[PDB]
Amino acid sequence: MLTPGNPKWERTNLTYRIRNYTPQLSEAEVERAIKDAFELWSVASPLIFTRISQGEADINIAFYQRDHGDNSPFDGPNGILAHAFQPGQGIGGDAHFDAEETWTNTSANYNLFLVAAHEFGHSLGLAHSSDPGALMYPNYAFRETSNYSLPQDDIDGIQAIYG
Ligand SMILES: COc1ccc(-c2ccc(S(=O)(=O)N[C@@H](C(C)C)P(=O)(O)O)cc2)cc1
Ligand SMILES: [Ca+2]
Ligand SMILES: [Ca+2]
Ligand SMILES: [Zn+2]
Ligand SMILES: [Zn+2]
Repeated sequence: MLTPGNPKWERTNLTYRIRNYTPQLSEAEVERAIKDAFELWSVASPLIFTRISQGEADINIAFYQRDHGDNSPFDGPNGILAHAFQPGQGIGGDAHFDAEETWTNTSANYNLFLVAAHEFGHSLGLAHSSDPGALMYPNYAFRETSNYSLPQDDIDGIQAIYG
């Protein structure tokens, strides 16, 4: 359940930056979803996420449409919701979300908190899990985001990489 080559961050205090926003949510809701998604991983690892408002962060978050400068283009409504890059410099660790989705912070498709939480797993070096109850399962499926907590399989995965 660990990315090929087992790449990971050489540091536990990582910065992130939301570059732009989606018309589907208020800017604050996006920040809330993002900050909460990072927290999911922080409570199960040594990772500490620090937000910056400008400049390059270790993990840049952005909403893009179709072709957006990195070859893994998005595909319009539905289908690919987002993607991220394994730990590394430059684009490594970055997380891109399809700007053509009906993003939400509720259970309706698609909850940004859950998708971001998922992608950050990749941003941290986690690969997919075959466990349907895992956040890193290959397919999205809303889960009660209320008292939602990182599934044990993902705890195992993140732990296996950073303790
Ligand atoms: C609450 O649990 C989950 C939440 C979101 C996903 C999820 C699954 C697939 C995608 S994807 O948009 O299909 N991207 C995949 C790929 C086509 C680029 P990948 O980034 O997961 O590899 C995004 C989020 C899975 C589980
Ligand atoms: Ca980066
Ligand atoms: Ca899409
Ligand atoms: Zn991209
Ligand atoms: Zn994934």
